[PDB]
Amino acid sequence: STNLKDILADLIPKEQARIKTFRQQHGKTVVGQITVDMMYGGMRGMKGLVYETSVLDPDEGIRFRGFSIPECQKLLPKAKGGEEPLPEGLFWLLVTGHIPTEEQVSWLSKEWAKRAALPSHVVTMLDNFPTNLHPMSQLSAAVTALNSESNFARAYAQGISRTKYWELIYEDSMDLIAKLPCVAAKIYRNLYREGSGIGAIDSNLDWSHNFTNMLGYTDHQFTELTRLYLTIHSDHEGGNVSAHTSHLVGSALSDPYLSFAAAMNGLAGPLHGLANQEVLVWLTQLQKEVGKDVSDEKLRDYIWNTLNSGRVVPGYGHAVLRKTDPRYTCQREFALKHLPNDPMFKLVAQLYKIVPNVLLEQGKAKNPWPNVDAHSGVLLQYYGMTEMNYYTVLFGVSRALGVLAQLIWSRALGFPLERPKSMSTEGLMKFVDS
Amino acid sequence: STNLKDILADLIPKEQARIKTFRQQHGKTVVGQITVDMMYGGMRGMKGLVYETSVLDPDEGIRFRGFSIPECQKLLPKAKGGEEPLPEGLFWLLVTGHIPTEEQVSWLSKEWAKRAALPSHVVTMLDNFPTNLHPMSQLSAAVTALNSESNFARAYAQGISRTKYWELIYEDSMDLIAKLPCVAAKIYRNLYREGSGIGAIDSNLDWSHNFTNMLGYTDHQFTELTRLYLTIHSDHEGGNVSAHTSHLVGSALSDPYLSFAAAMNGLAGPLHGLANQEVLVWLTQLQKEVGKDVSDEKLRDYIWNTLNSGRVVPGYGHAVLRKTDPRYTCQREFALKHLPNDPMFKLVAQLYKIVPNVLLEQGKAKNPWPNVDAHSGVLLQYYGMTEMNYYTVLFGVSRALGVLAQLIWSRALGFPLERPKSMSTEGLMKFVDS
Ligand SMILES: CC(C)(COP(=O)(O)OP(=O)(O)OC[C@H]1O[C@@H](n2cnc3c(N)ncnc32)[C@H](O)[C@@H]1OP(=O)(O)O)[C@@H](O)C(=O)NCCC(=O)NCCS
Ligand SMILES: O=C([O-])CC(=O)C(=O)O
Repeated sequence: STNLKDILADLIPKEQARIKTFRQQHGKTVVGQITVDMMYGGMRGMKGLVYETSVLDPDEGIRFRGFSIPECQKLLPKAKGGEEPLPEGLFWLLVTGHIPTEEQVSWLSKEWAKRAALPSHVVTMLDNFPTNLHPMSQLSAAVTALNSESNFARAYAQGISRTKYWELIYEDSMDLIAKLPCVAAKIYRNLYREGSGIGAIDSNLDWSHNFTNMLGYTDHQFTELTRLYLTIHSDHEGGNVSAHTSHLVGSALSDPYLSFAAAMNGLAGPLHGLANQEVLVWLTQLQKEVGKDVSDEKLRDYIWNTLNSGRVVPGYGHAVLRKTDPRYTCQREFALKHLPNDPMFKLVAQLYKIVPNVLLEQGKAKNPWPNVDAHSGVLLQYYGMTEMNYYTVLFGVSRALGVLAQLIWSRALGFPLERPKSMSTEGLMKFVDS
Repeated sequence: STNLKDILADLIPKEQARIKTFRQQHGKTVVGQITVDMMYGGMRGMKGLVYETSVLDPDEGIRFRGFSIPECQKLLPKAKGGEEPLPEGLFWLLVTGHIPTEEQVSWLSKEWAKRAALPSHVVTMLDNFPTNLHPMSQLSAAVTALNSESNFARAYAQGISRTKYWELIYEDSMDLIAKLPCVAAKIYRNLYREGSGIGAIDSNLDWSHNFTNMLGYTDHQFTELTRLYLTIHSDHEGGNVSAHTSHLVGSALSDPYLSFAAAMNGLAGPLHGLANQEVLVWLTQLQKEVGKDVSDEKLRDYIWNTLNSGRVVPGYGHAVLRKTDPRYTCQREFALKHLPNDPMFKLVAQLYKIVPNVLLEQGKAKNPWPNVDAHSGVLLQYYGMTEMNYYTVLFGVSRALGVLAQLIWSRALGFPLERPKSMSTEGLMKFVDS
C-alpha cells in the first residue's frame, strides 16, 4: 500500500512477461544498421540499450514513464504549502510507472530520513579532503567509500539467487539516495562554510528540505527551487554519459555505490556536466560589459558580434531536441513568479526574446532554443548559491533518482553484462574489404 | 629518440590522415545490424567502438598492436637477469605500435620512477580507510582523489586547443601509471601488514620491481611473475567493461584519473574482475572434498557431478574467446617452469586435461577452454599472496596500461562523446510496429 518494495515486487513479474513476449515475437528483428562512421562517432544514432525510466519525446521534451514535465508539475505531490513537485514523487513514478498519492510520498520522505546516516569513515574522509579537490571528485570518492555499506555486494558474496538481486539493489539505492544530501552538504560546508557541521536530519521533512537545511539555507523559495531542480534533472534517457556509465558498470553487478560513483566521474566531464557553469560565466561577463539597463537593440548587437567571431551563445542549441526544453520553461515560470525584478534573471529573459535569432542563419547547429542549463545558474546565484564549482554536485544528486530507479529495473529484468565488440582501424579496413 | 612523447607526436598525424580518408571512402559502409535481442542482451555481438591498442581473435586470443602474447614474450625487453617481458615495453608497444628497444624501455622505467610521488592528502586518505573497505574501493577512491593533480583538467578549464588534448592526457596518464604501484602497495600494507610503510622508490629499478619491493616481496620469481602478470592483463579490446567504462567516461573529456577510477568500479563488478577469487575458492573447496592427490577418474567424477547439479566450473568459457586463452597458457608455462610440484597447480593442470573433455561431451558450452582467471590465483597464493580480496587490485594496475594507452589515442584522434540512443520497451515496441 505504502511499501514501495512490495508494490515493486508485484509489478516485476508483469514487466518480465511483457519483455519475454516481445523478445519472443521480435528478438531477431532488425532495428538499425551499424556503419563505420557510427563506430568512429561515439555510437551516434545507434540504438544500443534498453532504458525504461525516461524517453525523449521530440515534440514535448523528456517524458518520465510517459509523463511530460508539465504533467509532472500538475500531478506529482507538492510539499504542503508548496507549488513544486517533490523529487520523492518523481522517484516513485520512475520506479512504479504510477503517480504516487500524497501518503506514498510521505512514506518515501520518512524512509529516506531514516536511512540518511553517514558512516564515520566517510565523514572523516570528507573532513580530510583539501580545498583544491573538485567537489565532484569529493562526491565520487565518498560514494565509492560508502560501498562498505553495500547490502548487495555482501549478499552476492554469499551466493544469493539471481531472482533476488533487485531487492538488495533496491535497498542499497534507497540507502544511497538518503545519504547523498548528507555527503553533498558536507562537501559544500567543508569547501565554502569553513567546515561547519551539517546538523541533523528531521524525520518529518522532505528530502529537498533536509538537503537545503544541511547546506545552511533557510529560504522557502530556495527549497522550492531545489524541489523543482532535483525533479527535472532526475533522468534523461539511458544514452547520456552518466546514465550509460551507471548502466554499464551496473551490468557487471557492481553495487549501486560503485555504479553511481562511476556515473559521477562521467558527469564530471566538461562535455557532460559543465554547461550550467559556462552559461553563468558568460551571463556575468555580459551583464558587467553592457550594464543591467541594456536595451534589446544593443543586446541584439552584442549577440551578433559574439556569433560573428564563431563564438557560441552558451545554452542555446543542443544534441537532440526541437523546441524550448520544457526544463527551461519550468525555471522561467518559477523566476517570473518569484524573482521578476532580479537583474540577471531579466537578462536571461531578455536573451530568450532575442537570441533565437536563427542558428539556421548558419545551418551548422540544429536548434535555436535554450536548453535546461541556460536558466539554472541565475536561479542558484539569486538564492546565494554562488560557488559554481559545486553546481554539478546538485545535478549529480538529481541524476541519482533516475539512474538508480533504472538500476533496480535492470537487475529485476536480468539485463546481462554490457559487452559490445570493438575493432581497430586496421581491423575495420580489413573487414570492409572482406 | 627515447622521448615517447616526441615519437608519439610524429605518429599521430599519419594516423589522423589514414582515418580521415578511410571515413571519407567508407564511413557509410554497413558493418553489422542491430536486433531487438542485442539491445536487451547488452550489445552482445554488436560492433560498437573503435579501439586501437588490442584486438581479440575469438580464435588465437588477444593481440597487442598485431602481436600475440607468445610473440611479445620473445620480443619485449626483459629485466637484466630475467626472462619475463617488462610491462614498460608492453605500454610502449600499445602507444606506438612498435616494439621498444632496451634503451626505450630503460628510459620509460626511469620516467615512471620520477613521477611516482603521492600528494599528502592521498597518503592520508589511504591511511585512514577502515579494514572493511574493500581494496578495489580504496583503489578507486584514491585514484579519484589524485585528480587534484590533473594537468588535463586545469588546461581544459583555461581553454587549450583540442589539437593539444592528447599531450595533457599523456602527461596525466604517465603520472597515474607511475603512482598506481604506490597506491596499490599502500592499500596492501595498510590492510594486510598492519600499516607498515611502503619504503622508497629506487630510481634505477623497473616499475614491477619497485612495486613488489613496496608490497614487501623480495622473491625474484615473484617479481618475474608480477612482470608477466602486469604485461598480460594489460589490455583485452575495448568491449570489456573496464576498457569500455574508461572509454565512455574519457569521451566526456574527464581526465585519466576520473576515467581510470570509473573503470575500476567496473572492474570491481563480480562479472568482470572477481573470477580469479571464484576460481581459487572453488579449487580449495574441491581439494578438501576429493583430497590432495586425486586420480583423473575421481576428478572427472566431481566435474560431472558439478555439471549435473546445474553448477558451473569457474575459469572455463568467455564472452568472445572460443579457444584456450593465451593468457592461461602463459601462466601454465610459468608454472611448469617454477612450481611444477605445487599441489594446487597440479590440480589446475589436471583440470585442463579433464574439464575441456567433459564440457563438450555435455555440449552446453560454446567455449570449453579455460580463460586467464582459471590459472592466476594458484600462482599468487604460491608466493605468499593469499589475500584474495586484493587480487583484482593487481588486475587493475595492469589494465591501466591498456586503457590509458588507448585514452591517449582517443583524444589524439578526436573521438567524440559516446552517446548511443536508448529506448524503452514500450518505445521499442512502437518503433518496431511502425
Ligand atoms: C564467461 C561466461 C560468463 C560467458 O557466458 P555467455 O557468453 O553468456 O554464455 P555461453 O555462450 O557460454 O552460454 C552457453 C551455456 O553454457 C554455459 N557455460 C559456459 N561456460 C560454462 C562453464 N565453465 N561451466 C558451466 N556452464 C558453462 C552458460 O552459462 C550457458 O548456459 P545456459 O545457456 O544454459 O544459460 C561463462 O562462460 C562463465 O560462466 N564462465 C565462468 C566464470 C569465468 O570464468 N569468468 C571469467 C571470464 S570474464
Ligand atoms: O542528455 C542531454 O541532452 C542533457 C544532459 O546532459 C542530461 O540531462 O543528461
